[PDB]
Amino acid sequence: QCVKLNDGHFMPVLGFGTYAPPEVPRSKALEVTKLAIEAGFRHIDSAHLYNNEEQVGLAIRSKIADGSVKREDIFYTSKLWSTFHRPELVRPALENSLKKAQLDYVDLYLIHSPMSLKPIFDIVDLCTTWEAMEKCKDAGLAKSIGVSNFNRRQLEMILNKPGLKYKPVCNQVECHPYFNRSKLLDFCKSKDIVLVAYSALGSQRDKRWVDPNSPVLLEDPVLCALAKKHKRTPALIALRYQLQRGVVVLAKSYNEQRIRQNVQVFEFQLTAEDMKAIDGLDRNLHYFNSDSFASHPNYPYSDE
Ligand SMILES: NC(=O)c1ccc[n+]([C@@H]2O[C@H](COP(=O)([O-])OP(=O)(O)OC[C@H]3O[C@@H](n4cnc5c(N)ncnc54)[C@H](OP(=O)(O)O)[C@@H]3O)[C@@H](O)[C@H]2O)c1
Ligand SMILES: COc1ccc2cc([C@H](C)C(=O)O)ccc2c1
Repeated sequence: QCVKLNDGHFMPVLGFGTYAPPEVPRSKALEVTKLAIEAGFRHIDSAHLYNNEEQVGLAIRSKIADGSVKREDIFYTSKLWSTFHRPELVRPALENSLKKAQLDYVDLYLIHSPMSLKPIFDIVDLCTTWEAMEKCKDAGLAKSIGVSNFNRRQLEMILNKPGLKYKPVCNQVECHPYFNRSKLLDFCKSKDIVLVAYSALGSQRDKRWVDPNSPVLLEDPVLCALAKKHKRTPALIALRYQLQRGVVVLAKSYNEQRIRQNVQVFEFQLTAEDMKAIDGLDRNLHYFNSDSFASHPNYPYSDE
């Protein structure tokens, strides 16, 4: 199923995460995205940063051409990188992403991060950035627009902005049972903004940002015990948890069996006591925990 965004477009509640580290050959993105779509994923999440938009766009285009899906059946997201926050760079950045994927529009374009970087931090009025995002929606380059990695104060800046034309439709943020973002989620619901969860499975645990001493979400004993009870897997439990919270949930896998397993999130339900047990895991643990972000004046996790 899908969720009605606050601008009237619709978003599939489960999305495919397409990020892979640079040691994974770029042709895997084409292959796995084709698998995702065959498996039943209709929401595909990419970004300028992932250096995979040609491959992902080709995968979407390949599945339109062969007859499996229609463009308007696919919800494709891309993201504005933090070196392009200056308002005059926004539209050309988006048009670059589209030429790379060879598509006419993105369903969703997001400000990837509030932590501006020089075109080595930058200072930019993100309200100016949002104005340019708005014009990309008027132009039809993006059906919807939203933000990513914003905390409550940052989201409030946009929402309170003088003569705002469009609210962000979503805020895509790290969100999983160790960092469930309850309060931020409550804020979003009260504003008709969708929370989209990334690293819903614990992240890829990339050395560049994630301490390998951190606990592995999918080895959690409460997730394991729910997986045993439901006869599913800890991944499916963590994904189903989010849908029942009203959170749209991304799942990255580059494995043919796991990609298919993840669509089974629609085949079962957790009870109220399951949801409470999982809610009890929250431990203010964000996996991305890096000097590269932490020392930024607009670091989202300062207000915690
Ligand atoms: N906006 C942002 O700044 C931001 C930040 C991070 C991520 N994202 C987006 O969100 C996407 C997903 O999050 P992520 O990349 O952090 O990874 P994730 O969805 O948390 O997944 C982490 C690991 O779980 C494994 N997995 C998938 N299904 C599984 C299953 N059924 N059982 C066991 N393991 C399973 C995958 O490994 P295998 O490939 O070996 O299956 C994956 O590497 C990203 O790809 C990207 O699209 C955005
Ligand atoms: C909290 O500010 C962040 C945190 C994590 C991030 C992760 C990523 C990766 C490359 C991603 O998958 O998008 C990018 C930007 C991010 C900004």
